[PDB]
Amino acid sequence: GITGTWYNQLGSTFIVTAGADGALTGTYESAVGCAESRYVLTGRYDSAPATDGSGTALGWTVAWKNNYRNCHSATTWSGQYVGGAEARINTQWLLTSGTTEANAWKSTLVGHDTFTKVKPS
Amino acid sequence: EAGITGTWYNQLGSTFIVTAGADGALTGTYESAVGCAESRYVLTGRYDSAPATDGSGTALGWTVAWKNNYRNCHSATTWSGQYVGGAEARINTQWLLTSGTTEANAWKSTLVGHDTFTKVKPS
Amino acid sequence: AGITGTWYNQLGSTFIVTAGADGALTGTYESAVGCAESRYVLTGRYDSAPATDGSGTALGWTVAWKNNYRNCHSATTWSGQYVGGAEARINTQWLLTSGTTEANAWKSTLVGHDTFTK
Amino acid sequence: AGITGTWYNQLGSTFIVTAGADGALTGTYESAVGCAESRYVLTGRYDSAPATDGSGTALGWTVAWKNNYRNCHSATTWSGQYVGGAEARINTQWLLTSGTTEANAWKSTLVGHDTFTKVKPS
Ligand SMILES: O=C(O)CCCC[C@@H]1SC[C@@H]2NC(=O)N[C@@H]21
Ligand SMILES: O=C(O)CCCC[C@@H]1SC[C@@H]2NC(=O)N[C@@H]21
Ligand SMILES: O=C(O)CCCC[C@@H]1SC[C@@H]2NC(=O)N[C@@H]21
Ligand SMILES: O=C(O)CCCC[C@@H]1SC[C@@H]2NC(=O)N[C@@H]21
Repeated sequence: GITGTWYNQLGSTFIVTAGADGALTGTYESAVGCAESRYVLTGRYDSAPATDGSGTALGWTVAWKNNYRNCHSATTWSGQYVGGAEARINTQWLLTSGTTEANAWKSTLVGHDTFTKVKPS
Repeated sequence: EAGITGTWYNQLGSTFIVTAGADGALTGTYESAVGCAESRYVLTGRYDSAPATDGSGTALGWTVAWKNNYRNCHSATTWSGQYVGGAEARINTQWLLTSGTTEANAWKSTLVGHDTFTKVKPS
Repeated sequence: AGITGTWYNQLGSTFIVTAGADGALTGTYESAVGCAESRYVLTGRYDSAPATDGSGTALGWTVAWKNNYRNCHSATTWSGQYVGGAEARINTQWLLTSGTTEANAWKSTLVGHDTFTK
Repeated sequence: AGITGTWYNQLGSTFIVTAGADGALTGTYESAVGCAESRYVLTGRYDSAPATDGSGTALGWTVAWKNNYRNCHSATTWSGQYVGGAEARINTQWLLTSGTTEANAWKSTLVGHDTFTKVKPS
């Protein structure tokens, strides 16, 4: 149930296909930051999750370069898909910017995004 | 020789074998020296294929879902960081390891850490 | 009067805090989850002269998970910001470090996020 | 406990701490980087009765980045463990939250890792 169009609390759009091989492929469009238009994503998910009520572990990466704007940064989301009547993907993320060695201590932002198939309002 | 493409090792002795594609793709295998993992796991990721021209590192990230034919750990790790070139080439990362959990156990689903990768084989 | 009070998070944990004029946070934490049993000492710091443009007040605190009931050999730090008003919130991210052997240090630290309501 | 003293991280920042009998950490922090200027107050907690199986001692502390010289409208928390041995170490991960508007809250928090030893930089 991972395949589809997802939205987070910021109103960003996460369009993803979950392949039989455990691959995630798609596009991400951020409502915030330096990003402009859709960016390529790739990731992985557990294609045979536990059947004890546990969620399905997954992660994906966006490098923030496309033909519109290169932000010289990359975000990875790590989380789990939680199935049901109102499906959710709950994630934590790390956004690393390319920095000088002197500035490496401030290279990485951390946050958390929750994704639903309904766009928040 | 120089570049992201190659075989990398972290401080734990894990092996990260990666090819950096022309269009920003990272593809390869990861073998962890620690945890539930056994043998090689598929990785995919992305990197900035046109980094800044001011001495900055190259932003990148990748994911391993910890399922292969040896063991399924029902977990996934993402590494986010940057590649630093030169004579002491590094990939410096922070990571998030999320385990599949029940909703009641979700608060303790995610480990955080940091891995530094070098092309030098451990001694 | 804003930060000072009793707060609950999404897990149902209880956060009792006094924000002093000197920038100090002092109080007790009781977790709804995990190894912890009963109230634990907290101490922390907050920006005692924040911006008023809609910007939150930066803060953080620590609990070492040792009391007379259970010693969990762990500590959590919460880092975040207080947002004032009738629906006041403390929005945090946290790091929970367990005492580990050097071999297990790679899996010493859990990360998460807690939102507190007054 | 071995925690009490002056510690230095990989950035050259100075961490002057006292570990009290009641589990308290008190002292000052001076960052070599960022908006911070001069010494800032810290407070924290540590496990005053750790395991005896070779495990580290869990601890954490907070600095709010306000002093008489500069207020950065930010706060860092370090969470980690003290590791005894030939060269003692405090290994930490940290979260640095800046006061932001609601619309900017997604980019409020930096994450990193600091390792402290008692070796003064030369
Ligand atoms: O500003 C940049 O460097 C690129 C855009 C980053 C947007 C971040 S990624 C994590 C968070 N979740 C979102 O949907 N957007 C922000
Ligand atoms: O135990 C698991 O759930 C799977 C193996 C996790 C290994 C982690 S990933 C982050 C860290 N870096 C490594 O090289 N290994 C550990
Ligand atoms: O299990 C332990 O080691 C001690 C209790 C940890 C409880 C954690 S702290 C962060 C999160 N927020 C809570 O209110 N409880 C959990
Ligand atoms: O820039 C600020 O907002 C205040 C100074 C932050 C300095 C950070 S705290 C984490 C890291 N470790 C250090 O010693 N300095 C930086």
